[PDB]
Amino acid sequence: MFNNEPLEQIDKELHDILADEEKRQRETINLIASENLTNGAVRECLGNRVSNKYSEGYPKKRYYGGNDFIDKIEELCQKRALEAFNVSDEEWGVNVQPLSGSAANVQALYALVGVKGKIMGMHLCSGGHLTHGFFDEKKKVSITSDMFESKLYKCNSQGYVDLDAVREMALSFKPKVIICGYTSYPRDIDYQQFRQICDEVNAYLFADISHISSFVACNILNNPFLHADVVTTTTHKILRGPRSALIFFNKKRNPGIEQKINSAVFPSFQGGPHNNKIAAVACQLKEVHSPAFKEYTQQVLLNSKALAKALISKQIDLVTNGTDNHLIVVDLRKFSITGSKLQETCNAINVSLNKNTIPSDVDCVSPSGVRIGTPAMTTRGAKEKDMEFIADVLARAIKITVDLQEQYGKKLVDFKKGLPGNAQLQQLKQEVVTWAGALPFP
Amino acid sequence: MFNNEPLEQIDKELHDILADEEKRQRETINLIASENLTNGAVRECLGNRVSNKYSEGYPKKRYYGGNDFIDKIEELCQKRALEAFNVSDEEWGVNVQPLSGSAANVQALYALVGVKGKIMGMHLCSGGHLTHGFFDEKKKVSITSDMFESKLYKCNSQGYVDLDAVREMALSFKPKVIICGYTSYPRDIDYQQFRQICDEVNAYLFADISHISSFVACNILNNPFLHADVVTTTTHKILRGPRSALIFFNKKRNPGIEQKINSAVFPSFQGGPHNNKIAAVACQLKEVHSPAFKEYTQQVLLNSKALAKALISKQIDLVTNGTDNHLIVVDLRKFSITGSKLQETCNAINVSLNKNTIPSDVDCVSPSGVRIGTPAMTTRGAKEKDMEFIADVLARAIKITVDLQEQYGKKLVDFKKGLPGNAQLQQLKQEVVTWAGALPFP
Ligand SMILES: Cc1ncc(COP(=O)(O)O)c(CN[C@@H](CO)C(=O)O)c1O
Ligand SMILES: Cc1ncc(COP(=O)(O)O)c(CN[C@@H](CO)C(=O)O)c1O
Ligand SMILES: [Cl-]
Repeated sequence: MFNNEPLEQIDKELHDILADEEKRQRETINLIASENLTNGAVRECLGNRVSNKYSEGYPKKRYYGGNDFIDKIEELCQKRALEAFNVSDEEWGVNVQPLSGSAANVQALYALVGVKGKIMGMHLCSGGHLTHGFFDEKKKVSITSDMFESKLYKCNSQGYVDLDAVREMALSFKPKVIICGYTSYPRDIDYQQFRQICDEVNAYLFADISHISSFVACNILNNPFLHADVVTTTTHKILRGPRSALIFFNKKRNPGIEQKINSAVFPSFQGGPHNNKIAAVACQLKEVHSPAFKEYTQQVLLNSKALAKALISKQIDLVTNGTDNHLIVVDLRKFSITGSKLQETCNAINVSLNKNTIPSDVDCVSPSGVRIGTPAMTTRGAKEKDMEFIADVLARAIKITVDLQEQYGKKLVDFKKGLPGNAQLQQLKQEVVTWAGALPFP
Repeated sequence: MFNNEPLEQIDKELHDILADEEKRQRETINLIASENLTNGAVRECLGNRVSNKYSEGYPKKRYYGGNDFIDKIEELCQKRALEAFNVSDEEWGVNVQPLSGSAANVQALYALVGVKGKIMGMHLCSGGHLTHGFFDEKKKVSITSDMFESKLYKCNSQGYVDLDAVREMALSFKPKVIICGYTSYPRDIDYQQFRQICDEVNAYLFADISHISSFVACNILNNPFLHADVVTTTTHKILRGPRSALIFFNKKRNPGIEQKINSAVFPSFQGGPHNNKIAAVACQLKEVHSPAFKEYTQQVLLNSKALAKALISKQIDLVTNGTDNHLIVVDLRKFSITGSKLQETCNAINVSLNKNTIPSDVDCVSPSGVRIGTPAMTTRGAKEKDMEFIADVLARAIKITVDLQEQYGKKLVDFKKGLPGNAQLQQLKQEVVTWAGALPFP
């Protein structure tokens, strides 16, 4: 007593928009550092009937029965996860049930410190995430600033983690957890140095490696598992999995942490796990362990280095003057334009990027930079030689943005009016669409 | 630069378990009240590339661009949701971004009352949900008892909502929100009477209709939208959508509640939405509005009443002695066996049900009932005539549980040891599999 007909027939309206979205994705240079493209195998898992199943609890400890095949899945996932992050099932556990990055951070932080607990994270404007305790003046923007009491460290005017001010704030504030690993940070992290600070104050060490997860797994960047009490990561970014998150906890360093994490997740915050997510994560983590994926992650870095260099060769300033990873932040002051405008300009030419604040930006109102990343384009088969074109396209957009601001003024509402019809952008869009459209596409 | 080969080829290990799980679902009488089976179109949407997209924010108000086809999807979903629940976009708004029911309740409750705020909900043992403020003595089990201050009302010894005790409690406690709509409640709800109580104390009316959502959409049961400030529902249960949740808010009664709900969701709790969930909800909501779905929901009710009647004709007791909805709770005292045991016995015969407490149960240790529901079986084509067989299978299972408790004792560990190899269970399992395996299966 149901409808069997394909999505096409059952709902042609939705299939219209979905087919369109697919086409935009195919015909875009996607530089959103936090984006990637899933293969059909990860998407078969997301569309699998395994999500019919209520499975509150953990393997071998379910509230409901009929959960044998689900137990095997969740365990296959936890194993594949510990293997991928080169870490022993005797020193480290994983929780695979967090529905997304933000959920996973809220949960882990609660487990460690509880309500009213004291947390420290990098400010959003300096490259930290919302769930690292972000707040405005009096307005507690993130639950992590309201549920916990939080203080935000900044980067120095060069764009690097101000480790000294982290100390000067740590002793001042006496936190129970300090978070590192970031939303927009183009360099590697000194986990060791964060460990030093954390000991001095009896604090937990939280590493959110969501953006750099692959580097950590493939031993290309610093290992946080050597110093961290908890590591969290999303699975949809450089990891190239589904939209989901993982919580890692060092038991061999921390008393009953397995308990605190696993019950923060359920039943403190979540109910039924989404088993299709768990299935999809499992499938990707297998790929993650293959050396073919290490080949991919390397290519992500080589592309990022080549893009940084080529942008610099066109006299474009980069925050920290380069990259250690997948992510670049362009400082635009030199051209007297906002990241706000440049985003709008790149939208018109099917180039996906987003505005990003720079150290000298006081407010978050009109950021002077943009964040770009290479994982999605690397997935589509772009190599170093291809980074010059992307760099050139970006430089053309920067210049156009300069011209269009000279005609229509500084206020963004006005600027946007200059975008449609512009002969140049229409020509630049087609170059993009033609090169982007014909790239490998999972 | 990716692996394109089907899940079958790329990962044979996972495909095995998934095919197994699928076979288990086909060969099971699934009586889990909160479970259903999604059609192929809902699963195509869950497996769609729309989840490659970061879409933090709301339609026309995103942080990143390239979000035009996402915006159309989220709006097509919000529309279809208001339509389905027979409510106008001028009095009521929706948020379609909560990842699951628990997140949705935590989010809605914070939006209304904030940290340290006061909430009333039905106790779990009485039929309430974890996110309705659940706690043990000193042990804040659910975040909803920790980040809020919560007090729990019970049901009377007949199994009904003790509206009088709710008053006795509302005046003593003075909460900012009272929750109704339940995990395990076999009767309709007096929303009007909850409204009256909330007025007397200046509290919000929160209705979680996750279990009965379809009934409310098809004007088959009482309408909470008439009296409630906030209505939450999951989409994976009787609604028969994906694993996701909806938050409804009465703006034409409540100030800037549109803002308060929408920002509790993002950026307080969540980050990027899971657009594939949004897409899948959109698709199911279309189906929900069809009169064919009203037919299905009616059948759910008829089947449920037929099952209750048949159980009673075989001298089996039911809490409240019947049902108004999809859900029955069997009282087992009469037989001196637990729900815990019957669950285990029903597992052995591919009959999915879960244990459930009755009004006279002191603790959660060893509940004296089971909860069953009809949505899943109705989806698989079962009609009123078919309920007799299901009732008969349950009666035979109750009897076997009685015989096995007599042979192996009362402690559950010992009892389970009696299950494997039992000639009767193997015979009864086969009867189940034969009839279950050949039922329509989306
Ligand atoms: C470092 C970090 N950690 C967590 C998250 C949350 O992921 P969700 O699945 O969206 O909850 C993010 C998200 N980052 C976005 C911006 O918010 C991005 O585009 O980088 C993150 O960066
Ligand atoms: C009434 C009600 N509200 C919320 C939830 C939470 O849904 P999740 O999607 O699991 O977060 C439930 C869940 N119900 C389970 C038992 O907890 C069920 O089998 O009934 C719910 O009932
Ligand atoms: Cl999903």
